[PDB]
Amino acid sequence: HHHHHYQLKIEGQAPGTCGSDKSLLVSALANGIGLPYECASGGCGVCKFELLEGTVQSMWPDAPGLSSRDREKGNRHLACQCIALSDLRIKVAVQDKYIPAIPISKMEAEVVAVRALTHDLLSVKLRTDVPANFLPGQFCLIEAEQLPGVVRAYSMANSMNPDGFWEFYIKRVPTGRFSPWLFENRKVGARLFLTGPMGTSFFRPGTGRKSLCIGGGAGLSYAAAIARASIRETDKPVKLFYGSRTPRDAVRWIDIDIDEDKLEVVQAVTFIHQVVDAALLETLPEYEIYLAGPPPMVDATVRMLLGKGVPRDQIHFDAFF
Ligand SMILES: Cc1cc2nc3c(=O)[nH]c(=O)nc-3n(C[C@H](O)[C@H](O)[C@H](O)COP(=O)(O)OP(=O)(O)OC[C@H]3O[C@@H](n4cnc5c(N)ncnc54)[C@H](O)[C@@H]3O)c2cc1C
Ligand code: FES
Ligand SMILES: [Cl-]
Ligand SMILES: [Cl-]
Ligand SMILES: [Cl-]
Ligand SMILES: [Cl-]
Ligand code: NI
Repeated sequence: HHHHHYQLKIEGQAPGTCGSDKSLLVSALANGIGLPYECASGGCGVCKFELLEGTVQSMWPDAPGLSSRDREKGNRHLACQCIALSDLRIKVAVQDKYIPAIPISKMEAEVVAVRALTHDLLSVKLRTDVPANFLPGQFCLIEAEQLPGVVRAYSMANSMNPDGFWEFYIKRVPTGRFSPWLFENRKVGARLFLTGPMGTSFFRPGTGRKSLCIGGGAGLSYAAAIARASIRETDKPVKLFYGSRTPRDAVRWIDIDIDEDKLEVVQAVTFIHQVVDAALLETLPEYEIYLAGPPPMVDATVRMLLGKGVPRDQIHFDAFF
Protein backbone atom coordinates (compact mmCIF):
# COMPACT_ATOMS: atom_id res chain seq x y z
CA HIS A 1 0.00 0.00 0.00
CA HIS A 2 0.86 3.74 0.19
CA HIS A 3 4.23 5.27 1.20
CA HIS A 4 5.23 8.76 2.27
CA HIS A 5 8.51 10.38 1.24
CA TYR A 6 10.34 12.71 3.56
CA GLN A 7 13.50 14.83 3.33
CA LEU A 8 16.66 13.12 4.70
CA LYS A 9 19.00 15.98 5.67
CA ILE A 10 22.33 14.38 6.54
CA GLU A 11 24.92 16.80 7.95
CA GLY A 12 27.85 17.56 5.62
CA GLN A 13 26.12 15.82 2.68
CA ALA A 14 23.62 16.54 -0.10
CA PRO A 15 19.88 16.60 0.79
CA GLY A 16 18.49 13.12 0.11
CA THR A 17 15.14 11.43 0.66
CA CYS A 18 13.91 8.63 2.97
CA GLY A 19 10.68 6.58 3.25
CA SER A 20 7.89 5.56 5.61
CA ASP A 21 8.29 1.82 5.07
CA LYS A 22 11.98 1.44 4.25
CA SER A 23 14.86 1.34 6.70
CA LEU A 24 16.87 4.56 6.99
CA LEU A 25 19.92 2.63 5.90
CA VAL A 26 18.35 1.38 2.66
CA SER A 27 17.09 4.94 2.12
CA ALA A 28 20.56 6.42 2.35
CA LEU A 29 22.15 3.62 0.28
CA ALA A 30 19.51 4.27 -2.35
CA ASN A 31 20.70 7.90 -2.37
CA GLY A 32 24.25 6.56 -2.81
CA ILE A 33 25.34 7.69 0.63
CA GLY A 34 28.00 5.39 2.10
CA LEU A 35 26.24 5.20 5.48
CA PRO A 36 28.08 2.51 7.51
CA TYR A 37 26.40 -0.91 7.78
CA GLU A 38 27.25 -4.63 8.11
CA CYS A 39 24.54 -7.08 9.26
CA ALA A 40 21.61 -4.75 8.42
CA SER A 41 19.84 -6.82 11.08
CA GLY A 42 20.50 -4.95 14.35
CA GLY A 43 23.56 -6.83 15.65
CA CYS A 44 26.81 -5.17 14.55
CA GLY A 45 25.87 -1.61 15.60
CA VAL A 46 27.82 -0.22 12.66
CA CYS A 47 24.93 1.76 11.31
CA LYS A 48 24.61 3.99 14.51
CA PHE A 49 23.62 7.63 14.04
CA GLU A 50 22.33 10.52 16.19
CA LEU A 51 18.99 12.32 15.65
CA LEU A 52 19.41 16.09 15.30
CA GLU A 53 15.77 16.73 14.28
CA GLY A 54 12.68 14.65 13.38
CA THR A 55 11.17 11.35 14.52
CA VAL A 56 11.70 7.66 13.80
CA GLN A 57 9.79 4.43 14.46
CA SER A 58 12.15 1.65 15.54
CA MET A 59 11.52 -1.77 13.96
CA TRP A 60 13.13 -3.36 17.04
CA PRO A 61 13.86 -1.34 20.22
CA ASP A 62 15.63 -4.21 22.03
CA ALA A 63 18.26 -4.42 19.26
CA PRO A 64 21.63 -5.19 20.97
CA GLY A 65 23.55 -3.43 18.16
CA LEU A 66 24.20 -0.19 20.02
CA SER A 67 26.22 -0.31 23.24
CA SER A 68 24.44 1.21 26.25
CA ARG A 69 27.25 3.80 25.99
CA ASP A 70 25.40 4.97 22.83
CA ARG A 71 22.03 4.24 24.45
CA GLU A 72 22.89 6.53 27.38
CA LYS A 73 23.45 9.33 24.85
CA GLY A 74 19.70 8.97 24.13
CA ASN A 75 19.47 10.26 20.54
CA ARG A 76 21.52 7.48 18.93
CA HIS A 77 19.75 4.90 16.81
CA LEU A 78 20.51 2.07 14.40
CA ALA A 79 20.01 3.07 10.79
CA CYS A 80 19.06 -0.50 9.86
CA GLN A 81 16.28 -0.49 12.50
CA CYS A 82 14.62 2.91 11.90
CA ILE A 83 11.89 4.20 9.59
CA ALA A 84 11.38 7.89 8.99
CA LEU A 85 8.11 9.35 10.39
CA SER A 86 8.93 12.88 9.20
CA ASP A 87 11.69 15.01 7.68
CA LEU A 88 15.02 14.15 9.36
CA ARG A 89 18.33 15.79 10.23
CA ILE A 90 20.97 13.18 11.10
CA LYS A 91 24.71 13.16 11.74
CA VAL A 92 26.65 10.04 10.64
CA ALA A 93 30.28 9.55 9.70
CA VAL A 94 29.95 8.25 6.11
CA GLN A 95 32.60 6.40 4.09
CA ASP A 96 32.98 5.83 0.35
CA LYS A 97 33.55 2.06 0.74
CA TYR A 98 29.90 1.61 1.73
CA ILE A 99 28.61 3.34 -1.43
CA PRO A 100 26.71 0.66 -3.36
CA ALA A 101 28.59 -0.80 -6.32
CA ILE A 102 25.31 -1.87 -7.88
CA PRO A 103 22.23 0.39 -7.25
CA ILE A 104 19.93 -1.22 -4.69
CA SER A 105 16.24 -1.65 -5.41
CA LYS A 106 13.25 -3.32 -3.83
CA MET A 107 12.04 -5.89 -6.39
CA GLU A 108 9.23 -8.43 -6.85
CA ALA A 109 10.34 -12.07 -6.89
CA GLU A 110 8.64 -15.39 -7.65
CA VAL A 111 9.76 -18.73 -6.22
CA VAL A 112 10.86 -20.84 -9.19
CA ALA A 113 12.98 -23.65 -7.69
CA VAL A 114 13.34 -25.46 -4.36
CA ARG A 115 15.91 -28.13 -3.42
CA ALA A 116 16.43 -29.91 -0.10
CA LEU A 117 20.20 -30.03 0.45
CA THR A 118 19.63 -31.46 3.91
CA HIS A 119 16.67 -31.68 6.29
CA ASP A 120 18.17 -28.58 7.95
CA LEU A 121 18.91 -26.73 4.70
CA LEU A 122 16.79 -25.71 1.70
CA SER A 123 17.77 -23.95 -1.54
CA VAL A 124 15.23 -21.49 -2.95
CA LYS A 125 15.78 -19.86 -6.35
CA LEU A 126 13.70 -16.79 -7.17
CA ARG A 127 13.03 -14.94 -10.44
CA THR A 128 12.87 -11.14 -10.69
CA ASP A 129 11.82 -9.13 -13.78
CA VAL A 130 15.19 -7.30 -13.87
CA PRO A 131 18.67 -8.87 -14.29
CA ALA A 132 20.19 -10.31 -11.11
CA ASN A 133 23.20 -8.03 -10.82
CA PHE A 134 25.10 -8.62 -7.60
CA LEU A 135 28.69 -9.10 -6.48
CA PRO A 136 29.79 -12.57 -5.30
CA GLY A 137 29.12 -12.85 -1.56
CA GLN A 138 26.40 -10.17 -1.31
CA PHE A 139 22.92 -10.52 0.22
CA CYS A 140 19.33 -9.39 -0.05
CA LEU A 141 16.87 -8.41 2.66
CA ILE A 142 13.93 -10.69 1.97
CA GLU A 143 10.39 -9.85 3.13
CA ALA A 144 7.09 -11.70 2.92
CA GLU A 145 3.74 -9.85 2.87
CA GLN A 146 1.95 -12.36 5.14
CA LEU A 147 4.65 -11.77 7.80
CA PRO A 148 4.68 -7.99 8.47
CA GLY A 149 7.72 -6.39 10.16
CA VAL A 150 10.11 -9.27 9.49
CA VAL A 151 12.92 -8.60 7.02
CA ARG A 152 15.81 -11.12 7.00
CA ALA A 153 19.26 -11.06 5.38
CA TYR A 154 20.12 -14.05 3.19
CA SER A 155 23.37 -14.55 1.24
CA MET A 156 23.24 -15.23 -2.50
CA ALA A 157 24.52 -18.72 -3.42
CA ASN A 158 24.37 -18.42 -7.20
CA SER A 159 26.20 -15.93 -9.43
CA MET A 160 25.06 -12.80 -11.25
CA ASN A 161 23.08 -13.61 -14.38
CA PRO A 162 21.06 -11.94 -17.19
CA ASP A 163 17.80 -13.90 -16.63
CA GLY A 164 17.21 -12.60 -13.09
CA PHE A 165 17.67 -15.62 -10.81
CA TRP A 166 18.42 -15.21 -7.09
CA GLU A 167 19.22 -18.34 -5.05
CA PHE A 168 19.50 -18.62 -1.26
CA TYR A 169 20.21 -21.50 1.10
CA ILE A 170 18.09 -20.96 4.22
CA LYS A 171 18.55 -23.05 7.40
CA ARG A 172 15.48 -23.99 9.47
CA VAL A 173 15.40 -22.36 12.92
CA PRO A 174 12.58 -23.50 15.18
CA THR A 175 11.88 -20.59 17.56
CA GLY A 176 12.26 -18.29 14.54
CA ARG A 177 9.70 -16.33 12.54
CA PHE A 178 10.74 -16.38 8.88
CA SER A 179 12.60 -19.69 8.65
CA PRO A 180 9.62 -21.85 9.67
CA TRP A 181 7.84 -20.73 6.48
CA LEU A 182 9.84 -21.58 3.39
CA PHE A 183 10.33 -24.75 5.39
CA GLU A 184 6.58 -25.15 5.87
CA ASN A 185 3.97 -22.98 4.11
CA ARG A 186 5.52 -22.01 0.77
CA LYS A 187 6.06 -23.54 -2.66
CA VAL A 188 6.78 -22.78 -6.33
CA GLY A 189 4.89 -19.63 -7.33
CA ALA A 190 5.11 -18.01 -3.90
CA ARG A 191 5.75 -14.26 -3.93
CA LEU A 192 8.59 -12.56 -2.10
CA PHE A 193 10.17 -9.09 -2.01
CA LEU A 194 13.94 -8.78 -2.48
CA THR A 195 15.75 -5.67 -1.25
CA GLY A 196 19.35 -5.62 -2.52
CA PRO A 197 22.09 -6.22 -3.42
CA MET A 198 23.53 -5.49 0.03
CA GLY A 199 26.94 -6.11 1.60
CA THR A 200 30.52 -4.94 1.63
CA SER A 201 32.07 -8.43 2.26
CA PHE A 202 31.89 -9.33 -1.47
CA PHE A 203 34.60 -10.86 -3.64
CA ARG A 204 37.71 -8.73 -4.31
CA PRO A 205 39.37 -9.43 -7.70
CA GLY A 206 42.88 -8.52 -8.80
CA THR A 207 44.56 -8.74 -5.40
CA GLY A 208 47.01 -11.32 -6.89
CA ARG A 209 46.61 -13.74 -3.97
CA LYS A 210 45.30 -17.17 -2.92
CA SER A 211 41.62 -17.36 -1.92
CA LEU A 212 40.41 -19.17 1.23
CA CYS A 213 36.72 -19.64 2.00
CA ILE A 214 35.37 -20.68 5.36
CA GLY A 215 31.60 -20.99 5.86
CA GLY A 216 29.89 -22.21 9.04
CA GLY A 217 26.33 -23.56 9.22
CA ALA A 218 24.15 -21.59 6.80
CA GLY A 219 27.28 -19.64 5.79
CA LEU A 220 27.67 -22.17 2.96
CA SER A 221 25.95 -19.75 0.55
CA TYR A 222 28.46 -16.97 1.05
CA ALA A 223 31.43 -19.36 1.07
CA ALA A 224 30.22 -21.19 -2.05
CA ALA A 225 29.62 -17.97 -3.99
CA ILE A 226 33.13 -16.71 -3.20
CA ALA A 227 34.79 -20.04 -4.00
CA ARG A 228 32.81 -20.42 -7.22
CA ALA A 229 34.09 -16.96 -8.20
CA SER A 230 37.69 -17.54 -7.10
CA ILE A 231 38.16 -20.34 -9.67
CA ARG A 232 36.41 -18.30 -12.38
CA GLU A 233 39.01 -15.57 -11.70
CA THR A 234 42.13 -17.70 -12.04
CA ASP A 235 41.54 -21.44 -11.38
CA LYS A 236 44.51 -21.35 -9.00
CA PRO A 237 44.24 -23.58 -5.92
CA VAL A 238 41.06 -22.34 -4.16
CA LYS A 239 40.17 -23.59 -0.65
CA LEU A 240 36.66 -24.04 0.84
CA PHE A 241 35.83 -25.32 4.32
CA TYR A 242 32.35 -26.20 5.63
CA GLY A 243 31.15 -26.29 9.25
CA SER A 244 28.36 -28.50 10.54
CA ARG A 245 27.52 -29.89 14.00
CA THR A 246 26.53 -33.45 13.05
CA PRO A 247 28.20 -35.37 10.19
CA ARG A 248 24.60 -35.73 9.01
CA ASP A 249 24.08 -32.11 7.98
CA ALA A 250 24.55 -33.73 4.56
CA VAL A 251 27.57 -32.49 2.66
CA ARG A 252 27.17 -32.60 -1.11
CA TRP A 253 29.06 -30.92 -3.97
CA ILE A 254 26.97 -31.46 -7.06
CA ASP A 255 24.12 -30.20 -4.82
CA ILE A 256 26.37 -27.15 -4.19
CA ASP A 257 27.30 -27.19 -7.97
CA ILE A 258 31.00 -26.11 -8.65
CA ASP A 259 34.07 -27.75 -10.33
CA GLU A 260 34.07 -30.74 -7.97
CA ASP A 261 37.55 -31.50 -9.40
CA LYS A 262 39.01 -27.95 -9.26
CA LEU A 263 37.65 -27.15 -5.78
CA GLU A 264 39.01 -29.15 -2.85
CA VAL A 265 36.56 -29.15 -0.02
CA VAL A 266 37.62 -29.60 3.55
CA GLN A 267 34.22 -29.96 5.14
CA ALA A 268 34.76 -29.91 8.90
CA VAL A 269 32.27 -31.90 10.93
CA THR A 270 32.33 -31.10 14.63
CA PHE A 271 35.06 -26.50 15.49
CA ILE A 272 36.15 -25.74 12.00
CA HIS A 273 38.49 -22.88 12.85
CA GLN A 274 41.01 -25.33 14.38
CA VAL A 275 41.51 -27.63 11.36
CA VAL A 276 42.03 -24.51 9.23
CA ASP A 277 44.89 -23.54 11.54
CA ALA A 278 45.98 -27.22 11.52
CA ALA A 279 46.32 -27.79 7.75
CA LEU A 280 47.41 -24.29 6.66
CA LEU A 281 49.63 -23.55 9.71
CA GLU A 282 51.67 -20.45 8.66
CA THR A 283 50.48 -20.42 5.01
CA LEU A 284 47.60 -18.12 6.12
CA PRO A 285 49.10 -14.59 5.61
CA GLU A 286 49.51 -15.21 1.84
CA TYR A 287 45.76 -15.91 1.54
CA GLU A 288 42.83 -13.58 1.07
CA ILE A 289 40.32 -15.19 3.43
CA TYR A 290 36.45 -15.02 3.32
CA LEU A 291 34.21 -15.94 6.26
CA ALA A 292 30.49 -16.54 6.97
CA GLY A 293 28.22 -18.22 9.52
CA PRO A 294 26.74 -17.58 12.99
CA PRO A 295 28.45 -14.75 14.98
CA PRO A 296 30.24 -16.88 17.63
CA MET A 297 31.93 -19.08 15.01
CA VAL A 298 32.80 -16.04 12.86
CA ASP A 299 33.84 -13.63 15.65
CA ALA A 300 36.27 -16.34 16.92
CA THR A 301 37.93 -17.18 13.60
CA VAL A 302 38.89 -13.52 13.03
CA ARG A 303 41.38 -13.43 15.98
CA MET A 304 42.95 -16.86 15.39
CA LEU A 305 43.60 -15.49 11.88
CA LEU A 306 44.57 -11.98 13.04
CA GLY A 307 46.95 -13.29 15.73
CA LYS A 308 48.54 -15.61 13.14
CA GLY A 309 49.95 -12.73 11.05
CA VAL A 310 47.06 -12.04 8.66
CA PRO A 311 46.58 -8.26 8.02
CA ARG A 312 43.16 -6.76 8.92
CA ASP A 313 42.44 -5.63 5.35
CA GLN A 314 43.06 -9.18 4.04
CA ILE A 315 40.09 -10.68 5.92
CA HIS A 316 36.45 -10.43 4.81
CA PHE A 317 33.32 -11.61 6.64
CA ASP A 318 29.52 -11.36 7.14
CA ALA A 319 28.33 -12.44 10.60
CA PHE A 320 24.83 -13.98 10.49
CA PHE A 321 23.12 -11.82 13.13
C1 LIG B 1 24.40 -10.45 6.55
C2 LIG B 1 23.59 -11.67 6.89
C3 LIG B 1 23.51 -12.72 6.00
C4 LIG B 1 22.78 -13.86 6.30
N1 LIG B 1 22.72 -14.89 5.41
C5 LIG B 1 22.02 -16.02 5.66
C6 LIG B 1 21.93 -17.18 4.71
O1 LIG B 1 22.51 -17.17 3.60
N2 LIG B 1 21.20 -18.25 5.06
C7 LIG B 1 20.55 -18.30 6.25
O2 LIG B 1 19.88 -19.31 6.55
N3 LIG B 1 20.59 -17.30 7.15
C8 LIG B 1 21.29 -16.16 6.93
N4 LIG B 1 21.32 -15.11 7.89
C9 LIG B 1 20.56 -15.27 9.13
C10 LIG B 1 19.06 -15.22 8.81
O3 LIG B 1 18.54 -13.95 9.18
C11 LIG B 1 18.34 -16.38 9.51
O4 LIG B 1 17.21 -16.85 8.74
C12 LIG B 1 17.88 -16.02 10.91
O5 LIG B 1 17.90 -17.23 11.67
C13 LIG B 1 16.47 -15.46 10.90
O6 LIG B 1 15.52 -16.53 10.81
P1 LIG B 1 14.16 -16.41 11.63
O7 LIG B 1 13.57 -15.04 11.37
O8 LIG B 1 13.32 -17.62 11.33
O9 LIG B 1 14.70 -16.51 13.15
P2 LIG B 1 14.30 -15.49 14.33
O10 LIG B 1 14.80 -16.13 15.63
O11 LIG B 1 12.85 -15.12 14.12
O12 LIG B 1 15.17 -14.18 14.04
C14 LIG B 1 16.55 -14.22 14.38
C15 LIG B 1 17.26 -12.97 13.86
O13 LIG B 1 16.34 -12.00 13.36
C16 LIG B 1 16.66 -10.71 13.88
N5 LIG B 1 15.60 -10.28 14.83
C17 LIG B 1 15.42 -10.68 16.12
N6 LIG B 1 14.33 -10.07 16.66
C18 LIG B 1 13.79 -9.28 15.71
C19 LIG B 1 12.62 -8.37 15.62
N7 LIG B 1 11.81 -8.19 16.69
N8 LIG B 1 12.40 -7.74 14.43
C20 LIG B 1 13.22 -7.92 13.35
N9 LIG B 1 14.30 -8.74 13.38
C21 LIG B 1 14.63 -9.42 14.50
C22 LIG B 1 18.00 -10.84 14.58
O14 LIG B 1 19.04 -10.50 13.66
C23 LIG B 1 18.08 -12.30 14.96
O15 LIG B 1 19.43 -12.79 14.99
C24 LIG B 1 22.06 -13.94 7.60
C25 LIG B 1 22.13 -12.87 8.50
C26 LIG B 1 22.87 -11.75 8.18
C27 LIG B 1 22.91 -10.63 9.19
S1 FES C 1 24.01 -2.64 10.18
FE1 FES C 1 22.55 -1.91 11.65
S2 FES C 1 23.27 -3.16 13.35
FE2 FES C 1 24.33 -4.24 11.71
CL1 LIG D 1 21.79 18.93 9.11
CL1 LIG E 1 14.09 -2.30 4.68
CL1 LIG F 1 17.39 1.49 17.20
CL1 LIG G 1 14.71 0.59 -2.30
NI1 NI H 1 0.06 7.13 5.85
